[PDB]
Amino acid sequence: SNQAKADAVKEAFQHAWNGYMKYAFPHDELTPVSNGHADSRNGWGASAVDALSTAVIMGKADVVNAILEHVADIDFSKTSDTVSLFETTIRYLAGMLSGYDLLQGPAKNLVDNQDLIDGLLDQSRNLADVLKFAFDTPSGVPYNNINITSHGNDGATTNGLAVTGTLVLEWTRLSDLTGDEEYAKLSQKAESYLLKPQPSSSEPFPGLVGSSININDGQFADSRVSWNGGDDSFYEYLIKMYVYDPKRFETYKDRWVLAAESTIKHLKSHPKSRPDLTFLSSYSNRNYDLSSQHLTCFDGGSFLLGGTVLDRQDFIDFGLELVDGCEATYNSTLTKIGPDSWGWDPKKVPSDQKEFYEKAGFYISSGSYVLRPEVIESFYYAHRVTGKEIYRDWVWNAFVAINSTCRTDSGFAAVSDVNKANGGSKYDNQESFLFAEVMKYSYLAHSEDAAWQVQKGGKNTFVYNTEAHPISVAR
Ligand SMILES: *[C@@H]1O[C@H](CO)[C@@H](O[C@@H]2O[C@H](CO)[C@@H](O[C@@H]3O[C@H](CO[C@H]4O[C@H](CO)[C@@H](O)[C@H](O)[C@@H]4O)[C@@H](O)[C@H](O[C@H]4O[C@H](CO)[C@@H](O)[C@H](O)[C@@H]4O)[C@@H]3O)[C@H](O)[C@H]2NC(C)=O)[C@H](O)[C@H]1NC(C)=O
Ligand SMILES: *[C@@H]1O[C@H](CO)[C@@H](O[C@@H]2O[C@H](CO)[C@@H](O)[C@H](O)[C@H]2NC(C)=O)[C@H](O)[C@H]1NC(C)=O
Ligand SMILES: *[C@@H]1O[C@H](CO)[C@@H](O[C@@H]2O[C@H](CO)[C@@H](O)[C@H](O)[C@H]2NC(C)=O)[C@H](O)[C@H]1NC(C)=O
Ligand SMILES: [Ca+2]
Repeated sequence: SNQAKADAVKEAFQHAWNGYMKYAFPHDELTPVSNGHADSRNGWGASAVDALSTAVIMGKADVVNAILEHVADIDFSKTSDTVSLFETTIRYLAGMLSGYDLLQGPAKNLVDNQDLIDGLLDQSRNLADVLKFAFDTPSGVPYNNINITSHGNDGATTNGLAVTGTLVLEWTRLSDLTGDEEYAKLSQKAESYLLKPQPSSSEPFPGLVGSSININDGQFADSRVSWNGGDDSFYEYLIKMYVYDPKRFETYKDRWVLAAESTIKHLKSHPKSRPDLTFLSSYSNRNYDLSSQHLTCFDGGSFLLGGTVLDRQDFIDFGLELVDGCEATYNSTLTKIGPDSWGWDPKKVPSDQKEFYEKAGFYISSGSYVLRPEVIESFYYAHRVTGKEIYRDWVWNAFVAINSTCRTDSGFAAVSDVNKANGGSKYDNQESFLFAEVMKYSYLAHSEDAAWQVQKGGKNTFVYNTEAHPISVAR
């Protein structure tokens, strides 16, 4: 059973790898409907680098070696497009570092290319060096959109919460591996203004802060609180840094605890028609916005991780409720895949969806699915933490729903409406996180235990970045 399911995930991943190599490699990604290529990530081959940690875990040496040969030829100092510090960090930087830790440890005997392996760190060093000038600002809070050749930017006055708060894991990890503390220092300085929020009006509830920070002085510029896009991974990394080195980041852990508790006390929300369902809402100067995103479903998995590590049954319980809410958005549609955004405000329910809202508990705002993994991710933590089979099965139903709805001759495509036969229409798009996240969590849920699997209590020896790349925990 489980062995056959794991093998079936490997097949789906292999299917996409073949089409990508066939029509697009070395470009960043495959365009799955026209069987062509695109470069949404600066042209360094994002799908190939993102695919590395997953291939190593699945045991596909051919795929690993092809990727290792490709890394050696990349020139991170050249690109014809503007650069996102955040995306470049969570996909490229973390993808090479994870491969190195995986190949230098639990997977040492997978290939003979020690020289190409060593180069994964060398290239990680070079990428950080080309990017670091982004941090050289008054406060230390960076510009997320830079031009790596002129050193110019988009002229922004503020930098977002998530884009500022989701770099410390990979940047600190490079320092611990090279011995050059500059990376750990630059990223931690930017992270500092987020742990000690100012003005106080920008921290409406303990541990929940605004969505923008002035690059000039480090002060927040708004008081909007949320776990949706723009904010999300900031809270995610607070706890994960504690798992990385509980010694050095006990303070991060303390800031996450406050955030978790204020969220249970204020952001928690139950739709009027479906009181047994739970979602998180947004908050702005006393008003609660009752809508969420697929992205936000990463939330249950964070509560479950902080829950088992800190032996807090109340966080584990709250996490499972968020998992149920997200499962609900999935099994309520025709394809069995959930929507990008939705709402549950009794005063705004669309008349055409009246019937649907009444039974499911929500109304759909954007019915597309861009091959995202946030829900499978959290379904994966619930199964690892509780040990219940129901969560493993929910990962399989989702995986199968995607394979039948999104698959094409070359790979998988995003779709326009999860509540229409075949998903409406397919988008000519396949993001690299299809290889990094969708295929890794689906596989890990049915595969054998190992060091890279998420663990209970304080037993974790690896810690996943936001793009599903596992990093060896410090010392
Ligand atoms: C489509 O999507 C829906 C919505 O998510 C799925 O239904 C949910 O399924 C989960 C998983 O079983 C349900 O969670 C479990 O609910 C049990 C019953 O809870 C009711 O009764 C208790 C009485 O004490 C009340 O407290 C509670 O408010 C409810 O009224 C619980 O007993 C379960 O907890 C036990 O197991 C967990 C581990 O899984 C432990 O942590 C607990 O300590 C305890 O041992 C668990 O909470 C959930 O209730 C369902 N939600 C809804 C809204 O129905 C469907 O299954 C899915 N359909 C398909 C096809 O998959
Ligand atoms: C990044 O900055 C460089 C500036 O060095 C921009 O490149 C210049 O673009 C002008 C526009 O025609 C050319 O005439 C120059 O010859 C270019 N200079 C060099 C050395 O290439 C580039 O446009 C910027 N990139 C982006 C995406 O805005
Ligand atoms: C994922 O989709 C693939 C392709 O649609 C499924 O594999 C096909 O299965 C049919 C029988 O149902 C075979 O006749 C084809 O030869 C298979 N295609 C290929 C190229 O392998 C696959 O079963 C689906 N995965 C799961 C777990 O349902
Ligand atoms: Ca993520």
